[PDB]
Amino acid sequence: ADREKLLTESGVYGTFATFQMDHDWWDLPGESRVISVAEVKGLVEQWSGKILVESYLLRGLSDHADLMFRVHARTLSDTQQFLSAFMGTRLGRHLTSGGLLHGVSKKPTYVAGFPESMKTELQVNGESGSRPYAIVIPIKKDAEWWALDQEARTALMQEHTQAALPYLKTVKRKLYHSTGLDDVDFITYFETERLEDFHNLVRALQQVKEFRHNRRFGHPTLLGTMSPLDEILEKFAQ
Amino acid sequence: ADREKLLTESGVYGTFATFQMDHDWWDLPGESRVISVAEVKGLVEQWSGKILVESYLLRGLSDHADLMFRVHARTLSDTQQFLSAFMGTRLGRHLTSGGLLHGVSKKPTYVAGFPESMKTELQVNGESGSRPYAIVIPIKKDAEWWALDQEARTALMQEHTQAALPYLKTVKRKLYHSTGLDDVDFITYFETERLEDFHNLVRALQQVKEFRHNRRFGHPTLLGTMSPLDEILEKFAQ
Amino acid sequence: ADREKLLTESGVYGTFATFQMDHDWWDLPGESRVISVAEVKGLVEQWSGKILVESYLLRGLSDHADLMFRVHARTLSDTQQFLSAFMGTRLGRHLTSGGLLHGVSKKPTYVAGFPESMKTELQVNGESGSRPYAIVIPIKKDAEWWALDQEARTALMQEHTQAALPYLKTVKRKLYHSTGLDDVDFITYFETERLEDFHNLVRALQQVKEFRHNRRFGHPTLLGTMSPLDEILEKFAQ
Amino acid sequence: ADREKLLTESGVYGTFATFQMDHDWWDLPGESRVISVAEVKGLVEQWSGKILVESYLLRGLSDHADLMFRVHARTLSDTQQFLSAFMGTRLGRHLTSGGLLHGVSKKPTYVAGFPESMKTELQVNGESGSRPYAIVIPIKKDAEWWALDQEARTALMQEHTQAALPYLKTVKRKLYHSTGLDDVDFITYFETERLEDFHNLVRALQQVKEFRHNRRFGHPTLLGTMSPLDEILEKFAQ
Amino acid sequence: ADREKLLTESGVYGTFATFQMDHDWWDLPGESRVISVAEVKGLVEQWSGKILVESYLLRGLSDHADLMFRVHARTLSDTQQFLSAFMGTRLGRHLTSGGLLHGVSKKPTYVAGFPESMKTELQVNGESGSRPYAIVIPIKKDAEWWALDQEARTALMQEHTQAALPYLKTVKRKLYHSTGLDDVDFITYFETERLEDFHNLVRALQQVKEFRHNRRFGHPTLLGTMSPLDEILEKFAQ
Ligand code: HEM
Ligand code: HEM
Ligand code: HEM
Ligand code: HEM
Ligand code: HEM
Repeated sequence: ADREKLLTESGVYGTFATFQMDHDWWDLPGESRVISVAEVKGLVEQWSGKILVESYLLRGLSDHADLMFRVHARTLSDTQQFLSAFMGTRLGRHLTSGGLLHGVSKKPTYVAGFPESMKTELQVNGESGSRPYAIVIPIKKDAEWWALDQEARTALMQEHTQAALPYLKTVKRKLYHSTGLDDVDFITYFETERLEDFHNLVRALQQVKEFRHNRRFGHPTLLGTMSPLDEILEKFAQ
Repeated sequence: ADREKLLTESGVYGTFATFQMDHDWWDLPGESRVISVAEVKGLVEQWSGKILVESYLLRGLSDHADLMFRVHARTLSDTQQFLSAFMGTRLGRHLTSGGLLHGVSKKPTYVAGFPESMKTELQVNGESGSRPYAIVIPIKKDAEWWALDQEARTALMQEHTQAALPYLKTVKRKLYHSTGLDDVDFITYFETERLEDFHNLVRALQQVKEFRHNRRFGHPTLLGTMSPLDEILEKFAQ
Repeated sequence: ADREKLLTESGVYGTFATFQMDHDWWDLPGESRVISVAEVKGLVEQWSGKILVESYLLRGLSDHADLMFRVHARTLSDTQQFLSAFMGTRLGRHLTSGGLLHGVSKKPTYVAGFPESMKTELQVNGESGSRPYAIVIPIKKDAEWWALDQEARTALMQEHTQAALPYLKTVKRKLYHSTGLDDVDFITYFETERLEDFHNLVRALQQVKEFRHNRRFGHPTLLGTMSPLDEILEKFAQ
Repeated sequence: ADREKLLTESGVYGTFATFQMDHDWWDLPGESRVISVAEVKGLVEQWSGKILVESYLLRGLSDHADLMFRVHARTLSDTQQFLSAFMGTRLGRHLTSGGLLHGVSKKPTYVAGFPESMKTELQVNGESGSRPYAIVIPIKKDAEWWALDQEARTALMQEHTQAALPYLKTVKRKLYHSTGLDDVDFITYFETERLEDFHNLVRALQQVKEFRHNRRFGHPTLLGTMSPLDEILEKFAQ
Repeated sequence: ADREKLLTESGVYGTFATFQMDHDWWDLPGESRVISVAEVKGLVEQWSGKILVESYLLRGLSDHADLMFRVHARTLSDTQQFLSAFMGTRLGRHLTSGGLLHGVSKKPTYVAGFPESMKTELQVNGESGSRPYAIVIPIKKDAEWWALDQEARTALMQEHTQAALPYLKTVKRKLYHSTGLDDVDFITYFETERLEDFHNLVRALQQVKEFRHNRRFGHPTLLGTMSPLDEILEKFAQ
């Protein structure tokens, strides 16, 4: 349930941290790597009262990335301490850290201005499914977007939502407000069992006016498989 | 056969994975390099039930790139597992990635709106020919393209096709729909025995209105020769 | 006293130097790394008086960065000599640079044209807070900005200031004039205990007309926590 | 002798392959490096029946580049095999590729439409000179260029030529048609004993209408000295 | 005299070569590094007849840059051979390049069109100053600039000059014409004892109409201290 809180409540920080494993890790004996894995598992357990850590295998799906953590915390200083500790582990010392993005959860700004049927439909957000694919797309809006007033942006966001309606059940969505914490305005996060549905969702959105106000979209677009930390780290241990 | 199903059927994922051999590979004794080559060959055979792996010599034709795999799979999870295993082999650990792109095969979007005679012409796609050149060109369309309605895009794609007609036999083509899986919209893939024919094809298409709408075209443009994997890997065993 | 002077007076150079520890550092014997950390602490101590060095933990908050120095000096030569001496330490030898930016403090250009009530409220600048978050955002203005006359720019800066007013207490600010010393026009620096306040501040400023004139905004946006240097370097001697 | 043919006939591929030497090359004993230089010279001699290889010293004139080959071949397959063999030599194993561009020679497209006097003038193409400077400028045209009718492009290319006329004797020129083989449309190649004349030529062309149609010009602009291969390789055997 | 002629005469090539020292240079024993640094001074003296070499400490002022040479020669082949010879010293063997730019000195294009008073003012160029700061800014003009007639460009350059007149004494300047020798049109070089003056000069020039014709300005903007070589060399021997 407290996990559920971190994943759904407003005012929670989400951090996305990507890493590559060094060649000399694999040039290491599996026995020492099995110990290294236990160390990391230990550290995550240690931090489990303060933060939520979820793990994703990017190796073979995202260029120049092997591992991603999605970390939820009420204070970014907690996230900093965990990540710093993680990077100083025996395993962490052989990771080449890559990307790092942060954003905060907020109560919706526009939904209140939508038609009742659309507000009702928006109650649906993903479905049951084990070990889904996950996608992360950072976005920066253009200056023209911010110059628009709230009514105009509400209209454009209604169009966005309208195009997305066929994907409410098949794609789980989460939005993080990132401006000022790194070089992007939003971090978008998705889970799906059906990548072709996600692909179709993005194509649908490409047609809407709001999608013309993206100064930057992706770079990187991170694609991975969601799974237990143990299961991923085990692959790294063999 | 099932090879052909994977190469022709809709709903199949194609993955393009580029690699460059690190120089420290060459410090390994030749005998050790011989054994490492053998290991990759067996991994590929182990995966021969689930996925199709084809290999291309980029060395000496594409900057900063030695090897490309084109992998077809019904589930990207399988491609992930194969590439992660490959990257973990001793040969694999001495490769750096030069790119990783994915897309899905789809039934055509525009062809049904084409004249009936054009639909018939598109039944031809390449001809028999051993060890052709292969070219891969990633493409990202501009926002203006997606803003156009279906009728407009159909007419633009009819013009594209019209310009391409002389090349239907001499250049084999395949299109992958990539949006949402990486930072491009399409991966285009070609085979040809005559590069000057491919050059002339691209020149013909540069004139059509659909061309201005290519926000990104190439970067990289990958040029290689299609080859059995053993002959590529032999070079690194010398 | 003299520290407070360096931090508030005009004609003072502020330099922002970012560093990341290389891996092969962690291959050096433990007590070897304990001793190398001692060198840096004495080096920073020596240069006191001449220059002011403040340290920030970027590890786990900024991508590819562990440490940032903010250095204040009346003579940029002095900063050069310190940084070069720092980079030459055994610890320094294992660091890669993730950025180097300079700017000078100046008496305000526009404030004299603001309403008296605004001049008065700008007397507030942050509040007492230990170990705050720190954010650094480099900014390059477009050519159209410099083409505007002083009256036009004054109005735009009044609008900027108006949007920022709610945040005067909770966000400390400092501006550095950078044009000609590197590839940006300004370095902006902020401290806060409340990151969502800083986020909301930047969102407020995105709407003002002055914003569209930022040709470059961030790249990198640096986020860290203010810390004594010994606590940062400690992490590398584990 | 067929050398003259490869350098002048249509349908021939020119390839520009740039390399930078690893720093660890210098840790090798001089004796080892002497042997490795013989291996490269002999490889070029072995290939001299099939392809033409010319060598250029870029060290000290082009950033991040020591050596360039210009290779002419009837098929790129032969060039691929040569360059792959070259990269497999003892010396080649220590080189990092800094560029690889290909294009074909073609009979002129526009010259037939020029005045008779211009046609006659164009028969002059450089003059005798030992060890000239060489410059390679890759060029990509904008979409607007390809949208222009042939008559319009002819007029633009006549203006280009008109501006270049003063330089026919002091600057040798060669054009390669590259579209589809890499990320550029043209590779331009020049030889001159007088770099100020080449500078002044490019300045003359910057004013012509055809200039604005360059989406990309240079990046890199390669500057080198043409030299016997043995003289370039001697530097590395020191 | 000979020095002064190279620094003042037309038709002289100026080369700007930037270098960054490898990390593993410090893994080397102190005495090994002591000998290494000794042979560089003798090389410069060897070349004292043909070329002028001046040295600048970039370490701690310019990102990813330790040393710059400004080299003047009447033949760029000479500079090549010096820099090639330099990069093949035990010290040079450990240098990675961070930039290489060339340009030629020319008699002014526009000054003859200025008012006689402005012509007289331009006779002033800086003042004798020991160990000044040095700044290097590469510039590329847009196509629109080259499309303007001579009369129009003269007016724009008079405006440039007018804005710069207050800085004639405190900022020394030199202009190199670079087009065709690398990817920029101009190299600008400045010496000053007073960085805030230089900063203020660039600010004045940002306002003039000629400024919005700079397609590229900086990237990199190099900042350094002009220094005897021994003073830079010494730091690498610690
Ligand atoms: C079924 C899937 C989706 C649904 C139902 C959906 C719906 C919404 C809704 C209702 C909002 C407004 C939230 C608010 O009021 O504060 C929103 C914001 C946003 N969405 Fe989506 N979306 C989906 C998929 C996507 C995708 C695939 C992207 C891009 C990859 C995306 C990008 C964004 C961005 C950048 C914002 C923030 C815009 C702003 O607040 O200024 N969405 N979305
Ligand atoms: C014989 C050569 C070619 C033929 C016959 C051809 C034909 C076609 C056809 C019929 C379509 C529409 C598919 C649909 O309805 O979904 C298409 C799409 C496409 N073609 Fe080609 N093409 C050829 C060569 C090329 C080349 C050389 C390129 C670029 C290097 C290219 C780029 C594309 C792209 C990016 C699309 C997707 C456009 C979109 O759906 O928005 N094609 N092509
Ligand atoms: C409490 C928050 C802030 C206040 C009170 C504030 C106020 C001001 C004032 C009064 C000036 C004009 C200084 C002068 O007259 O020379 C100024 C300049 C500037 N501010 Fe802010 N600002 C705040 C936050 C921010 C933020 C968050 C950013 C961007 C990340 C920013 C960017 C700038 C820049 C680039 C300038 C220089 C503009 C120019 O001189 O052309 N400010 N600010
Ligand atoms: C003595 C010097 C030069 C002469 C006589 C010259 C002449 C020509 C001629 C006659 C053509 C047309 C060939 C054809 O009909 O197919 C051409 C093409 C071209 N030239 Fe030059 N040129 C010179 C220098 C340059 C320079 C310095 C550059 C750029 C660095 C350049 C860039 C190009 C390009 C990109 C084309 C191909 C344009 C196209 O076919 O669309 N040329 N030149
Ligand atoms: C006291 C300082 C300066 C003075 C007196 C000055 C004056 C001049 C003059 C008279 C010319 C014309 C040369 C000719 O006729 O060929 C010129 C050209 C040029 N100046 Fe400056 N300048 C100063 C500072 C700067 C600065 C700070 C920059 C840029 C960072 C700069 C950039 C240039 C450029 C790029 C040109 C060549 C423009 C062209 O010929 O198209 N100058 N400058």
